[PDB]
Amino acid sequence: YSSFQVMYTVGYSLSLAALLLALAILGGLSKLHCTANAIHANLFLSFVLKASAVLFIDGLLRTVSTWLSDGAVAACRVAAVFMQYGIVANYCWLLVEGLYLHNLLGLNIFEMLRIDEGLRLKIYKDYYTIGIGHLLTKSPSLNAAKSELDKAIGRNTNGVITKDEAEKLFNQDVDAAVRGILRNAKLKPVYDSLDAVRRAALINMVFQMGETGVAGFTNSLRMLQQKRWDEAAVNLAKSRWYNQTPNRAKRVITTFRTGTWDAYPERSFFSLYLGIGWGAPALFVVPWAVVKCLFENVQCWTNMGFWWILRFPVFLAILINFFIFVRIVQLLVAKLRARQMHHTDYAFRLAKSTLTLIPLLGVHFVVFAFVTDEHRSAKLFFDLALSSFQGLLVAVLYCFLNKEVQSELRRRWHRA
Ligand SMILES: COc1ccc2cc(-c3cc(-c4cc(Cl)cc(Cl)c4)nn3[C@@H](C)c3ccc(C(=O)NCCC(=O)O)cc3)ccc2c1
Ligand SMILES: CCCCCCCC/C=C\CCCCCCCC(=O)O
Ligand SMILES: CCCCCCCC/C=C\CCCCCCCC(=O)O
Ligand SMILES: CCCCCCCC/C=C\CCCCCCCC(=O)O
Repeated sequence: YSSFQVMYTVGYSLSLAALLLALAILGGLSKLHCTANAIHANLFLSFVLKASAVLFIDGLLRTVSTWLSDGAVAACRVAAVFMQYGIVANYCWLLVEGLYLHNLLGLNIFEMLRIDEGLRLKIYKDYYTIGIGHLLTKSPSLNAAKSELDKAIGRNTNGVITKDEAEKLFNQDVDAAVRGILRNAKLKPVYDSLDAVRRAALINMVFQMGETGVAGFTNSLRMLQQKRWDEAAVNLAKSRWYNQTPNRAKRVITTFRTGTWDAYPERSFFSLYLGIGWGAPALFVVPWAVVKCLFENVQCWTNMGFWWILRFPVFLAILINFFIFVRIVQLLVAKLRARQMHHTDYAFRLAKSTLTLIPLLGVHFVVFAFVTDEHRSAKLFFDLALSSFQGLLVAVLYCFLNKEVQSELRRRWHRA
């Protein structure tokens, strides 16, 4: 146990140093402020909580529990709760990581317009409109709109259509928008000198206000053509288009400003991530801390530390992760086959870390769960020794090896 104690001490302390360093890096570099890095930071924090609790409990008990004093039992129990909380939070944030990557892979111009326009199988005022944001006519007459709809679909729809017909209209409208940009003299050079995400951001506006409607922001076009994203964002915020549809304009403007899909899907969607990563563990850990304090309030509530009963929420988090994992793979090979992306892409590089971490941590937890119930000490010491380094592994995979992080570090180094 002496060697085992030394090994997990080195593992958790090294993990803690690396995690605090990674947190200082993500927090201190403003250009790295994306949703993915906020998720990584919260994951880092959960491991920081775990490692801090482990090192503290270890200092209090192994540097016994039958005769602990009033302050000792208190600090020890608080540390035990924080340890359990950190352990469940690890897997819940790995789950959030899988969710974010999965949603990121599904994002494109199609999904973006699909979020900003929705899908209405019946005609509605936006001007009469149906399907996914498809204009019918600006004429007040309802029959005049229904006529254009029935003519466009080639049948008596009576103002009601199917989803297949709607998306069929959708693909055409996207094609027409892109051709409208390419034919335009004042829009094409701007579109050519743009990354795929911002190109989609321009196509959004063309899909909403037509070709000439976006052509009318030439003073705002030259700015993003000059890569002055900030002032372009401000001037776009000043525009009448912002006053008419602020909620959509914010997402598009931030898509121009950040060059990321972070605006999508929706604002405060991150609160769900917070609820899963921090709240969900609280839902299971708090009541069981209550049961511990009420009925098993002995020693330090000290399975090698982790509470037995808490397996199952983690199991749940792992189970869901499995289905996410599979889906992600299916998207990846799809995007690679269609050449919609390649290995230098951010989604792929994120997948390199997340798709290793999910099976690694999941299989490790399942193995731990089976071994702890065998009533085996060798397998426990080995797996826990290696598991102590997991915070270091996460910090390395999500931060230190990250291309944007290293690029920013090289840039700040080169500026000097
Ligand atoms: C697309 O699907 C997937 C899924 C899993 C994948 C897993 C690996 C892989 C190969 C190896 C390995 C290990 C040894 Cl000892 C020797 C040799 Cl020769 C190779 N490690 N790993 C993992 C451990 C890994 C390595 C780097 C990064 C990274 O660089 N992240 C940061 C990227 C960034 O942000 O720029 C993240 C994981 C590679 C592609 C993958 C692709
Ligand atoms: C018990 C301690 C652990 C619980 C602490 C939880 C408190 C919230 C912590 C971090 C909040 C992170 C919010 C960051 C928003 C960034 C959004 C973005 O960049 O897209
Ligand atoms: C300081 C870097 C910036 C990031 C801030 C993250 C918030 C820090 C949260 C907890 C810090 C505790 C780490 C030290 C624990 C030591 C445990 C021990 O000495 O036994
Ligand atoms: C007792 C509760 C058990 C819960 C089990 C959960 C099983 C399903 C969990 C996650 C499923 C997510 C699959 C994502 C498919 C998205 C489709 C797409 O990518 O377009």
